[PDB]
Amino acid sequence: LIVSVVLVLFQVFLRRGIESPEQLEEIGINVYASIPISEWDTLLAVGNPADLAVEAIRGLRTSLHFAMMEAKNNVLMISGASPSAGMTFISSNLAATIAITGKKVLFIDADLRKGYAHKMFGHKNDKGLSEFLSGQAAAEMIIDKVEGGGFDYIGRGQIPPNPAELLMHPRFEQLLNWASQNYDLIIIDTPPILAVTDAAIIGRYAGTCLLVARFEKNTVKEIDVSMKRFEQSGVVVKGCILNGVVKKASSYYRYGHNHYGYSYYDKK
Amino acid sequence: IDLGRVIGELIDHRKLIISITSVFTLFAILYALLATPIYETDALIQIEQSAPETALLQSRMILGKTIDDLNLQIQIEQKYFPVIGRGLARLMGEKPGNIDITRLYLPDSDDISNNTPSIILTVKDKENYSINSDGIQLNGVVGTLLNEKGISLLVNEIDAKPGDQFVITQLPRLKAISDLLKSFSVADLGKDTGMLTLTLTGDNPKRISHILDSISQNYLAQNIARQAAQDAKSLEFLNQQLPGRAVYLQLLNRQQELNIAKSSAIGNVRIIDNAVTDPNPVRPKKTIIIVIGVVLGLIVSVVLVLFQVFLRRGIESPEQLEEIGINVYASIPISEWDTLLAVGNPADLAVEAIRGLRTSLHFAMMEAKNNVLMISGASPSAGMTFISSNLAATIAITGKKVLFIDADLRKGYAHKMFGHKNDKGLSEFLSGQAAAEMIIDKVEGGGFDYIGRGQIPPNPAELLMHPRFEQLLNWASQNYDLIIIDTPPILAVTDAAIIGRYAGTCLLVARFEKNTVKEIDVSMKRFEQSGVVVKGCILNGVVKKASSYYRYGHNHYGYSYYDKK
Amino acid sequence: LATPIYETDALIQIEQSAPETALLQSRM
Ligand SMILES: Nc1ncnc2c1ncn2[C@@H]1O[C@H](COP(=O)(O)OP(=O)(O)O)[C@@H](O)[C@H]1O
Ligand SMILES: Nc1ncnc2c1ncn2[C@@H]1O[C@H](COP(=O)(O)OP(=O)(O)O)[C@@H](O)[C@H]1O
Ligand SMILES: [Mg+2]
Ligand SMILES: [Mg+2]
Repeated sequence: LIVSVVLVLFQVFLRRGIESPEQLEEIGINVYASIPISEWDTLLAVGNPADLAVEAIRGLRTSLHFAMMEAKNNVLMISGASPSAGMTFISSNLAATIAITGKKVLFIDADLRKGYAHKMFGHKNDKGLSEFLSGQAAAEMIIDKVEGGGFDYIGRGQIPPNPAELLMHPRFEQLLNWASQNYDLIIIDTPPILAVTDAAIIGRYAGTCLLVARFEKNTVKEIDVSMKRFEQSGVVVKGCILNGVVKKASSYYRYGHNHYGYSYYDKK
Repeated sequence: IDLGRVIGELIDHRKLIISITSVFTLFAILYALLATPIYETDALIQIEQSAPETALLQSRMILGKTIDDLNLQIQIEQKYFPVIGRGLARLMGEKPGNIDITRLYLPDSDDISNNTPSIILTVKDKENYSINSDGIQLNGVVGTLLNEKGISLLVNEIDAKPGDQFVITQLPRLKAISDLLKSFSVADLGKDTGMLTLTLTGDNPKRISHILDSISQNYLAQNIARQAAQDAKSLEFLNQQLPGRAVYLQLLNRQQELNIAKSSAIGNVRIIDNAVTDPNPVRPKKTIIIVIGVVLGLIVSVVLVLFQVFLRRGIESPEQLEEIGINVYASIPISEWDTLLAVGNPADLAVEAIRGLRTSLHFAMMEAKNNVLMISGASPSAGMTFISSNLAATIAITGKKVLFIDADLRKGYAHKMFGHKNDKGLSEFLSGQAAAEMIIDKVEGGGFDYIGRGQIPPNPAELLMHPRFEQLLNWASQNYDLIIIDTPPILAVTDAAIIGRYAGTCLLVARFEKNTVKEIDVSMKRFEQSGVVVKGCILNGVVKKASSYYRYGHNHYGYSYYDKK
Repeated sequence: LATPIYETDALIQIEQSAPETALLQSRM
């Protein structure tokens, strides 16, 4: 018992990751949603629409409809601090929950380094975003439809040797200006900002930018460093999305709320 | 400081801690294995008191009788040249050679200090041997005694292998007694009983049992004699007093009564147990030695880490610079990979951090007077030339015309890093012996032009004050989209404060652990005092550290993001 | 799994008993 207690006592005093959205909001970071871990190449919003994580993404969809108004354009960039924080999970599922509301959504996989959205949607891998930015593809040949989705998507294409320099091409702003007229919302999936600078280049042409914070993997200072690295490059991050929340009794006692969410269905 | 801080410091210094602890444990293990094992023999003595018998046992009278019986003044030691040769020879399974000497008379130098004469016996075979005291070689054979050169020696039963040497010392009788008395102890074990526990320690397990048996038997023979000594002295004077006749017969009755009393007077000492040696050595205690080696090595590793933590003053995170109000535009990690890093390894983690600086500058260099960017720093070898030359390479691939001016007229080596026609650099232009068109050169694997420093001038700070330098920048500011000027450090020389007058943007490069926060604050205020506004700082040479992750939330190193193929 | 270790005892009547203790534990 005393060994179990000192190990628990160490892990408690040593952990630095986020424990609740309150930690982010103490710094002045708007948390627009807290997405729980979905215990359930599929789209969660399509495979299990009644999932508890999809219900939390719908709450993000309605929170964005109020936050994305008064924006320059209908382009929403979703980035984050660290890789595997849930930027592709959230942006692709957020696009699926906004597509069922009857809106025309375009999901651009601007992760020209490790983007796999084409594998997640079913792909004609040729003529992605890379082939367009390098000039060897037209804007009409790169848009593809998600089968069980409801929104179009642009894959990353072949991994270029200069991903950050391709995104600086004036073609990228031409694609967004063209797509901003044929779609009600453009969601851009990007690499993490503390890894590469691609999101700071893309965030110049996005009217709204949201960061995805992983629940225990990311730190509050890690998300603050990310928001200030965007602002230093002229990108205004609207807020944050806490992802991967798990039910914890420590949050219920430290704060009043564990921020996990309730299940609400008629069991039949 | 808290738990996370100290644990991060222990994780960072884990190599130092492990190395120091392993060195201490290695020394402890080498001592525990190479130290000569010291055994202990014990015997049991019963007293019919025992407090005066203890002081009698440890007396030079009793102990001196043992030295004479066993010839303990003939010290023989196996010859091993190092202080560890004996221990390692025991580990190699080599049985220690022993020679039995029954007669030894050295020439007895008895000089100022060396009261213990010594010789060296080198075994030649099972029968004969050699002797060399001070170079005088003498051949001896087992059996036949040797009386030559004033050296008497009788060696019996050489039990060793040929080639082995032995140091044969003839130590004085008191030194032999003092050595025995030091290892010989007496106890009572009941504090009331007539039981005496005689213990004796030594490196030879068989010898110390023979010595403790001799001490017991000598004290046994001696003790019986002692009680008779009162009646023996009476008997001694009676024999001297043996010469009326009736009294002579009365003396004869006393004559035999003293003979019987002395003979039958054996008492007060019984030896319950004879000396046997405990085969397990009592010293060295290997477990307590190795355990102390671990614990001592850990507390030494901890205090050294505790000192280096409280003594270090360098920058640990960009947060330290931003607490003072210094904008940190990038944190460049150490590139573990005369080459340009942005060209040799474009996918490097440090080049990815410089690209983040390229985009941060595109937003910071707007609203500036001109397109000239000066990059300076506090201390030399902080990364000003590494960052400015690689920043120019990452801005050149974006299709911009970049000019890299190596305005380090003192120790500039950019021409060596780019491939050089070393003639006609910036010095030759400032001194008037070169045109602006003849000094610009193209970086081969680059994409930007560069102006080398040229020949090192005797007046570098006075050349930069020439109006030609502003003419070059005004000319280059029309033919290039960006001019990057590499400069010497400001806390070394004043060249950067002269150049910074004509640069629209100035950035300082801070080395990660080498520079201090006050060192960078002193640099920014030395620029402002000369009319140069430093836009911000670039932290260079960041390394992954767990202490930063616990002290601050972020280690500021950055993530690797590539598809592994 | 540890081997069980038993204990036997006896009672001795002595007509002192401090020198008798060291005599019992002697190698003789
Ligand atoms: N809230 C969540 N619930 C369940 N699975 C998640 C959640 N967030 C992420 N994941 C999963 O963890 C992985 C990481 O998501 P990903 O979009 O690839 O991260 P990022 O783009 O930020 O690097 C994905 O396979 C995703 O399905
Ligand atoms: N972040 C870094 N990663 C790897 N090497 C570096 C880094 N910064 C500097 N160096 C190397 O350390 C040396 C010092 O760089 P340098 O430009 O000569 O310093 P300065 O001009 O400030 O005196 C160079 O050889 C450089 O290649
Ligand atoms: Mg992604
Ligand atoms: Mg330099």
